[PDB]
Amino acid sequence: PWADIMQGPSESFVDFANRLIKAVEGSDLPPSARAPVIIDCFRQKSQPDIQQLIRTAPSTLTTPGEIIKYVLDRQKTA
Amino acid sequence: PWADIMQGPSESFVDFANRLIKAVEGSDLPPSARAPVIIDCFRQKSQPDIQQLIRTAPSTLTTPGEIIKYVLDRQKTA
Amino acid sequence: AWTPLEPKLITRLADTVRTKGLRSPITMAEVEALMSSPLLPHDVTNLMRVILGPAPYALWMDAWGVQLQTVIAAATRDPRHPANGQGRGERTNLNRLKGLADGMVGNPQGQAALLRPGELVAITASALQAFREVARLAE
Amino acid sequence: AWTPLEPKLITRLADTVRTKGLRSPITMAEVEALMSSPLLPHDVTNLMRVILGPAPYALWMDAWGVQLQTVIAAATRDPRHPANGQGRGERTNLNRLKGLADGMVGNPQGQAALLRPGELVAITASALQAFREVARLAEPWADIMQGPSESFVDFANRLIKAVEGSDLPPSARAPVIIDCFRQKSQPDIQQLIRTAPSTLTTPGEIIKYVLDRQKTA
Amino acid sequence: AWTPLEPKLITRLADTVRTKGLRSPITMAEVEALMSSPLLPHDVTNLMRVILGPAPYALWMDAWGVQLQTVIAAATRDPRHPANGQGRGERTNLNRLKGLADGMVGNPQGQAALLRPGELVAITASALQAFREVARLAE
Amino acid sequence: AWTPLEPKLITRLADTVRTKGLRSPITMAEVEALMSSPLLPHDVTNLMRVILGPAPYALWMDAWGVQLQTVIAAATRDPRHPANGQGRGERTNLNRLKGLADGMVGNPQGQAALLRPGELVAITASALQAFREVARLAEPWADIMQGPSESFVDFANRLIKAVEGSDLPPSARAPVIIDCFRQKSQPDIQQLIRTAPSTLTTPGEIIKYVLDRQKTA
Amino acid sequence: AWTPLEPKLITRLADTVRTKGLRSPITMAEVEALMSSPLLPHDVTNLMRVILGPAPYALWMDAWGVQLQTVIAAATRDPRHPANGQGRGERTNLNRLKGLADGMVGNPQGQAALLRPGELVAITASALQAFREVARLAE
Amino acid sequence: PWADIMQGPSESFVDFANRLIKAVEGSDLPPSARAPVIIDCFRQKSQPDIQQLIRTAPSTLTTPGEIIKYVLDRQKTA
Amino acid sequence: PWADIMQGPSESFVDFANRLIKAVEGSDLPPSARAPVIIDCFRQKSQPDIQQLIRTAPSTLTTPGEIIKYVLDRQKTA
Amino acid sequence: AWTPLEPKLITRLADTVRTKGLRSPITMAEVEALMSSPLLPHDVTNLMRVILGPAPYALWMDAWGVQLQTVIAAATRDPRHPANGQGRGERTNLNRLKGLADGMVGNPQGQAALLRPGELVAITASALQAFREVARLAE
Repeated sequence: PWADIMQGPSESFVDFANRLIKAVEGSDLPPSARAPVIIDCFRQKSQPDIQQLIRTAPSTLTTPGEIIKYVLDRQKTA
Repeated sequence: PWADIMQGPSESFVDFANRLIKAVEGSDLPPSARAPVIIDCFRQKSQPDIQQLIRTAPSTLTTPGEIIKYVLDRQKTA
Repeated sequence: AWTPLEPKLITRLADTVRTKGLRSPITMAEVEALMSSPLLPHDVTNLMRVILGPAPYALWMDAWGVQLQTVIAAATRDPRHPANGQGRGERTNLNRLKGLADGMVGNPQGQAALLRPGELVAITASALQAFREVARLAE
Repeated sequence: AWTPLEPKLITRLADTVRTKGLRSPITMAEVEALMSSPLLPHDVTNLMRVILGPAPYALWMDAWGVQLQTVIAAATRDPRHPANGQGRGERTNLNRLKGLADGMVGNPQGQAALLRPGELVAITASALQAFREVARLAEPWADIMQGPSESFVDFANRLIKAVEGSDLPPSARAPVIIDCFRQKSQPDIQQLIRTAPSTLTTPGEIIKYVLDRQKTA
Repeated sequence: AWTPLEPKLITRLADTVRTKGLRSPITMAEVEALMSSPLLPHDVTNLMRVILGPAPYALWMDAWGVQLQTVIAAATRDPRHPANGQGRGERTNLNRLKGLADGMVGNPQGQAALLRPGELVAITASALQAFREVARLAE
Repeated sequence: AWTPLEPKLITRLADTVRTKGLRSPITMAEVEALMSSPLLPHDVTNLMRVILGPAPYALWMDAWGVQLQTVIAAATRDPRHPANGQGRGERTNLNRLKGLADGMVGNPQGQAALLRPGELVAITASALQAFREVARLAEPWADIMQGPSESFVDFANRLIKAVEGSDLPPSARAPVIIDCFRQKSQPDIQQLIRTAPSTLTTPGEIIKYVLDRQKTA
Repeated sequence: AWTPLEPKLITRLADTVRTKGLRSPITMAEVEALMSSPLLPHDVTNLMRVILGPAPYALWMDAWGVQLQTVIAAATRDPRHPANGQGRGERTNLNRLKGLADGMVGNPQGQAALLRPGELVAITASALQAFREVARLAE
Repeated sequence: PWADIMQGPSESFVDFANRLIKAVEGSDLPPSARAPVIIDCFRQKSQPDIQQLIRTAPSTLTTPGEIIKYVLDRQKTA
Repeated sequence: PWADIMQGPSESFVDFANRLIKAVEGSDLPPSARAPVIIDCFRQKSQPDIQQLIRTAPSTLTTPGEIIKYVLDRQKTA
Repeated sequence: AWTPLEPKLITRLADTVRTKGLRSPITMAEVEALMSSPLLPHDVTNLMRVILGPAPYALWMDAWGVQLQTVIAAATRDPRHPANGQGRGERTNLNRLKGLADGMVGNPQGQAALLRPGELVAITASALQAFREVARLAE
């Protein structure tokens, strides 16, 4: 179930994005509703450090690929 | 007095913008000096979280309405 | 002939926006009610000046301009716009939509004289969409 | 006539990407191999759908679009593009490159019918460059030190790997590798390189010199 | 037309180099096998990038450059090189041998277009000798 | 007619070299100042004899000879050198450049008589380049870390100093400074730079960003 | 003919910057004093190299580049720039402003030869504004 | 006296070279005998680490400047 | 036997060169194969100090006499 | 007519070199003694073959060649060399000095026939200087 996917405390972001995109594209949603759902799940899941990282984006991110690129650039190396 | 207006620690941004625009437009400034003053007061008042949010704007904001829209988009939901 | 909206209705709508907010369905219904007859740019501009605060009014001016620009792009993409005419001399500029054209600045009577009904309904729909955007943005 | 790529080769390439990763030179060689004949947008799209995960696939779609847009800018900057024609009626739109044009959406046969060979090779080169970008993006040289017990060839291997697989320009790798050999590589080898009667101006020469005169232990 | 080497053969050769080493006669035989047809600079460069580690790859780049320079000295010492031509306009520069010349950088198709068969066999023999040197040097 | 340089200016320049060193930008500016008018070999030779110590003077003689030899190679490679003439009888030998030719040894008046203005400016530029080489030679960036208690502007100053006063090419300093800001500069600032919503592509921009968002303490 | 600035004045200005700082009005007055005659890119570059530390010098190079780019945008926005000419062959590129053009790199004499007085005064004003920005930024 | 000059255990090489060249050029030797004496004093003074560094020179150094350059290149940083 | 000749730990280099050249010239090799063999025996015999001394030769030594001269110049006096 | 040196004197000189060494003043005096009459290349070559060991003999061949080359450079720098003649047909090549010219290889009689006395004294002085160099180099 896509709506139950959370980014674990120790999980990296690319694994979380892979799992989420997999569960959203392999589901019962229409094809035209996958990108907005993936974006809004990146924003509300993806534990509050990345949540604030996406929130304070000086540019407007309108695509899952752009969000992934931005987060991978500005992520907290740890 | 417009130059004494600060965004309180607990005040929202739309209330601060309303108060500031009110005090600037209902003052003794010429009509052609209100927009630059409102912008530069958004930048220097509006406590340092929003200050840094406006500073790191990938686009150049040249209007109080555009600054308000940008800040409302990327503000820290709390 | 131009007839202004009742200040009683405008006061009631302003208090509705003040208590219920911008996004409540009752507020949008009231706005749709006061957005029934095609309004002149003067009417909608003063209405939003009265019912909205300063910062929402700035946001609404921005959004209204953007929506009117989209309308004018669609108009130059189709010469059969109810605001346009058949010849090139009836093409509608943004100065005529925002009420900035010659013979219209500050004068609602002249505004009502030169404007087309298609112009009025396009301006009205644009203002309604801009209000929706700003309401979704403010809260 | 359109012929699909073998699912056996695609399965082997997918497992290669799964075990070796996106950035290994063997993986890039395999991709270059399966990128030999000019592919139709359908082929490359399905190939990247199968071999890449969901998030790398999104990144790759983005990068492919950007590279195709650069190609179309160069095409409108030169009417002699092998994808273009001489008249204005042969100008190639991005709907025709991404396979979105009329008579192409979802149909590989019609795609192969209307597309030009120059179009195919441009799409293919764009997809290869996008794959390179995403591979460099999906997965630090200045933090590499030679351990107290580590040999010198292992340290050199690790350092050259991290420097060549990084964001430096190609013309800045050799000087950085040399200056990292000189300042890292614990003070015995530091003094060994410092007191070199000859001037060493290449990482290979430094490696050879150090391997010759190293303290056998 | 350029055809790439099979990644299956390259993977098998890489594992051979990984288990047997660089200097075993079986490894040199396998390299001679995959060095049968004249390869373009792109092919040999990617092959050595994949089968060799980082430090042996640096050593091999050095040795390949030195051997190609010896070849170019012999070429300027004899205008009848199978890479050269009769006139001075066909003289082969190191940018054309290393694949750095115009129309070749990063493009294997254009590479295969402009290169001569004598150029290809000279590059291939140079790369083989450089591999032998590096293998004798690494262990 | 030959006029000597003021011993007062020479004494001030010698004390400048004594206190600031050979490589300070103020010292190079002062040398450029006293290198304004084209000097005769006698002038430059005595100047370097006075301002430089014995060992730097030996190094400078070597470097000056090498640079003059490069100049003479370029001169025999082009008969239109401002030191050369059109016929072969005006070709300039190194004895004429170093002041060793006939009628010049030890005599500055005869020197000024026979020398060309192009000869003088070539000698002067050669001497300046030789001084630069010796200064860079007479007196490590990859070992610089930001101390636990050190501020960021001090660390940036130290790092930029050590990177610009090193053996790197000019086109490799900015990327190295950036990548050293990112990997040095203890993990608080490392994470501050990592989580930059904008892409910082210049040391000045990185410094400005860090100074804005730094943890006041 | 190019004449260098006195190292005595430069030493005094450097010590002024060292004791008073970058932002004191006396320091800005001294800089305006040494910024009186139009300087060549070589002069200003060496001056800022000597008086400023490493990090302020990096900041100043950045700011100077940005201000020169604004100047070149204004120059392409007006063909009557005192640095420009009337025809298109006198358009001034940033390589000519920063001293990077052909015949100027490292040579102040050739620099002074090819540069225009309008070029010199524009470079000087740009450098002064950049110094002001960096001084306001450093402290 | 030039023939009594030794490189101290803690002294750098450029200071030793400066002192030696000073004492040799400011002495009673003929001008044509200074360079060979400076070279042979670099070789026999200049404590045995630099002595061995000069001894094992793959090239032949025939000038004090060349010896100084070589030693400065290959010296033991400490 | 020439291929069994090593430079002893205490032996000087001229004695080793004499012994090696004697054994190589008084052997069954062709006359055109003596110089390369003598050179390659200087390089691989002649205990690792002189081996490294010959290896790090800035010039290319292509004759036994030149190698002998170079080694005698730059040898470690002991 | 060529007369060989006494093997008794050569044996005594060889034992002198064996006991006293190459650099003793008595050894140099003895060499000067046996270097009194101008010797043919054959004589000096065999003398150095007998008195010197293998490695000093190689060094001496090198040094003798270098000194003879300096002599031939001075000879082409002055057409009045006692080895040269006035016309260009008497110019002395190194094959004639080292005894490698035609009619001289291995034959001392023909050597003595074609050689000039200036040639002989130049060869002798060159050999003496080469012996001095090698003696200073060996120990």
